[PDB]
Amino acid sequence: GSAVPFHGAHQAGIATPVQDRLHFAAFDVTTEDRAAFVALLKEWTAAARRLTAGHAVGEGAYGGLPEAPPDDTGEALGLKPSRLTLTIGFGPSLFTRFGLADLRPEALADLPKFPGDNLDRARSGGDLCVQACADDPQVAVHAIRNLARIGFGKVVVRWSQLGFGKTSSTTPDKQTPRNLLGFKDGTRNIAGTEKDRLDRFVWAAEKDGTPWMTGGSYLVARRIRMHIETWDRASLQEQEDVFGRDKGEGAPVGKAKERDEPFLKAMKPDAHVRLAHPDSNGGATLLRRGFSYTDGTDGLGRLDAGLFFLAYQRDIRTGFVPVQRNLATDALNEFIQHVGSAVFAVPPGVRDADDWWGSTLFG
Amino acid sequence: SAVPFHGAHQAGIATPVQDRLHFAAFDVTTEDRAAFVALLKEWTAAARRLTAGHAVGEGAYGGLPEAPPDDTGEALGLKPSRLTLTIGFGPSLFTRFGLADLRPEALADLPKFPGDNLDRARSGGDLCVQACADDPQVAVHAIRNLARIGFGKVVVRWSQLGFGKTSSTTPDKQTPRNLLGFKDGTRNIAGTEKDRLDRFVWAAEKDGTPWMTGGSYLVARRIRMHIETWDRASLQEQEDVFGRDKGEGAPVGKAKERDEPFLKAMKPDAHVRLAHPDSNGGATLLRRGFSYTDGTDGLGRLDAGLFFLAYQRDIRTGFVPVQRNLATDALNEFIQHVGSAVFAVPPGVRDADDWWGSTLFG
Ligand code: HEM
Ligand code: HEM
Repeated sequence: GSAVPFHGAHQAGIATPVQDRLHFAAFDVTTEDRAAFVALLKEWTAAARRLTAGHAVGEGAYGGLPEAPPDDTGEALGLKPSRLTLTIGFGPSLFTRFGLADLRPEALADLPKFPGDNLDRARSGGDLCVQACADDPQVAVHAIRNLARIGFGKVVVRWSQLGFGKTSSTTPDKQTPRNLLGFKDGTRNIAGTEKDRLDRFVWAAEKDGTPWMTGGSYLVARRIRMHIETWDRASLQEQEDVFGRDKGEGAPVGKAKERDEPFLKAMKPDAHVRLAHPDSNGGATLLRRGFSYTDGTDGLGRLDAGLFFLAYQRDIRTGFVPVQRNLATDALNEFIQHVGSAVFAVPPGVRDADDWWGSTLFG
Repeated sequence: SAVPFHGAHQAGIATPVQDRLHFAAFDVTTEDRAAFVALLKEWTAAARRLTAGHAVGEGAYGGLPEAPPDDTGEALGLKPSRLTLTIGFGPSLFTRFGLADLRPEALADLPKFPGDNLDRARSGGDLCVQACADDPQVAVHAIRNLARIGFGKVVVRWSQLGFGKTSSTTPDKQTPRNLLGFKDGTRNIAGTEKDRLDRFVWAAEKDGTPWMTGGSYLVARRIRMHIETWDRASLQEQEDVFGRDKGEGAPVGKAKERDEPFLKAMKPDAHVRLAHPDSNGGATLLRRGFSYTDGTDGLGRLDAGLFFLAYQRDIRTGFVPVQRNLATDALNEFIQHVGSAVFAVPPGVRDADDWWGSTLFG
């Protein structure tokens, strides 16, 4: 239930070990006052420092003036930090505001349209995002609820997503979690200890073209519905052939152990792993950081479930875009549908107690 | 680690409250009584496996390559996680299989309550399965696999994910808070309270329905919270709504959470004053609910609330009087009941040969 340090060269919640739970919110900005938006960023940063240490925001959750609404809504009283991280990103639509147009990063690329997509516009996009991850869902929900509340009048929640369980790993020494298709997801990712690979594939560098984003990263989010009925009547072999790994151990086809290296020519040519692997994509590599979701039933007698896919990369054009384009013939396509999308530029870290989210962008 | 599946009573009622919930209501599609009994047996066999952390059937892998796996595999590598699976039978079930005359009188339909705004699509159901565990993926895997075993005979009508505390980092003794920020569960019925369970929770044979002896009756209410309105209320306003203070959760005028309330010190329409047994002719409930958050609604606001569950020996003498007494509750400003269902939760699976519903079906 320990704390993850909030300050750094980088924002936490990226290279950080992946926590069990997610509460992801996309916000739209409803103020045209740049000073008022800067004030909100600083208030949010102050709140995030309290939240990530397990403390109540502002003057607390009780013991103020009886006639005042409490500054903190109280539902995380008595809980631990629970490895809460709070990661902010700026969507491309933000840059149309506050005189920011010339500061939109080129690496913050709008995605192309992909075959098969049915994107819900209402649950897509956003001027900004906050990714809350924690081992306790109440802790994550408290954090989002309180940031939204602080932002009342200046931002609104466009759309949100709860992730009930992780489907990703930045810690290859630890058990790889399974997605709702029953396969381990995150075996060949990027570990938080692999500083060279993080610098190569995840962190923006000044020389890339956008100084304010040095030490930041770029995020793609995709809400991916799973066709659970269709998958569950597939044979074991068909399932394994879809991925290129066996189900129980998660080893590449033909191999004994999960972490043995793929031999891609032994996989079907439309196997997900074969198509996704960096060696199939000119070296393109991602830090995947997604979670499973369920959002009731579909009105047709079935559970509604999926995977909320999150990828961090140094440049959207060299990371998600080439990989996803290469999945055009993926065997997995028969079992999924992308139904939500958004991109964000995730700024560098909050250096110390005097810094604030977005300071390098806004000055 | 694991909670025994077998007993005089189903687990998941009196047994310790786990951190997470996946509750599903099912509608029955078969008209064939024998086919439904066969499903109850297959479900019981699966539940035995699930509650011990094992995959259903022949497993999640290693079978014949050309066969779909019996278990969908998303709980491989996880723990039993104190999973309990509790089945219940809705009033609508009894219109099937010739059962009309074995519907319990204690399984009463709820009246319309003031301020109800019930979504019929997220209300009712022929059956329910309450999956409670500390790991939400364990719960969801159970429901998903039961639904898959059932497909052809039952469908999922509605489902609800929920959460309480996270017990790895939160003391078990500690009362959880709801999303209004108040402690919720201080004055309840405990699993240790064997006599209170017999008085207020378990159906007795003498009550009129022999098949239900050792069972209980369940009321589910999906209760939306008006978070943004609540969060604009003053601290005094919030405490006045409940009759307890927010930080300690002590009754007004008292020092400690567990100090017994003086009801007359609370406002007349305070929640605790209206809900207390002394205000309801002694009517007492076993509350077993969970918070939810589904998302954002369409207007920027938080789709959050309380999935309220109450167990009782008779709906007519438990939930109905208490909820009736909340007609004037100060809390009503901040909540709305948007879903509802009732179930008759049969007695326990006695041993390895028994099956869910055996006392009803014979
Ligand atoms: C519901 C959707 C998806 C499911 C169920 C899924 C499942 C999996 C599984 C089971 C693995 C193998 C274990 C591992 O992580 O190494 C894997 C690998 C991977 N996936 Fe996905 N995936 C999905 C979507 C995507 C998307 C949208 C992308 C990128 C656009 C992606 C990129 C990758 C990458 C890069 C690998 C590692 C390949 C390698 O280097 O060995 N996945 N996926
Ligand atoms: C969102 C809806 C609700 C919230 C936020 C809420 C909150 C609470 C809180 C904070 C308490 C005090 C602590 C405790 O003893 O548990 C309480 C007590 C109680 N509530 Fe509620 N509750 C809600 C709905 C209901 C409903 C629908 C009923 C029953 C029909 C109910 C029955 C009770 C009872 C019987 C008590 C204990 C009273 C006593 O014996 O002292 N509640 N509730």
